[PDB]
Amino acid sequence: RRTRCRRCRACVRTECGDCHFCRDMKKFGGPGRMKQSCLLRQCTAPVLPHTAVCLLCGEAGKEDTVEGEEEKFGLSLMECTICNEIVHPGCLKMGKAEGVINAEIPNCWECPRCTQEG
DNA sequence: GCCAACGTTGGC
DNA sequence: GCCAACGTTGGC
Ligand SMILES: [Zn+2]
Ligand SMILES: [Zn+2]
Ligand SMILES: [Zn+2]
Ligand SMILES: [Zn+2]
Repeated sequence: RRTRCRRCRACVRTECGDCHFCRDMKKFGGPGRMKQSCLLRQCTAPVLPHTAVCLLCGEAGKEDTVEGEEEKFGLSLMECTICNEIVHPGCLKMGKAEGVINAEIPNCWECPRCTQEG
């Protein structure tokens, strides 16, 4: 389950109080049953939750411990759009096999195992 | 514990 | 085929 980034112009904009979802909020005098965010606050690049860890080694992102961009990528968590697996690419045992990175979402790709199947 | 809100589905 | 409603997760 992804969480809003809290840093995009969408995230930092206040609730309009006039859209369909704001109108449902108790704070704006609604029943509070829809439980959805303001329609003007839809995060552009949602992030993995703080507690996300690699399926294989059980650790979180360690990309700050490495300098090079390839090394950093391998120590970062990547979530597969297809199999939903969150893993460090360096924790995978597929040599040359490359996935397909999604640039619209952070830590998002179609993993090397799925691209090969597909 | 409070509260915001993601992802999915049955009922229309 | 849509969407209100809900269970339940995530940040604080
Ligand atoms: Zn709104
Ligand atoms: Zn955002
Ligand atoms: Zn790992
Ligand atoms: Zn996959």
